[PDB]
Parts: sequence; C-alpha cells; structure tokens
Amino acid sequence: PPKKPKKPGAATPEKLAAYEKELAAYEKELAAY
Repeated sequence: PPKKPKKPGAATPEKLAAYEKELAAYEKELAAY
C-alpha cells in the first residue's frame, strides 16, 4: 500500500506544495491500488 505523506509541522510554502503533491500522489496511487 502507498505511504501516507507526513504533515510538515512553521512549515514553508515549499513543504505545503510538496505535501499537496504527495497527497495527490497518494490519492492517485490509492485509487490505482
């Protein structure tokens, strides 16, 4: 199963963008799975 991205806990926009992209990737792979 695809891993759940960690919440960056303060956090910079980059980490939010990464968290969002990783979350989207999680949803994509979770649906694919």
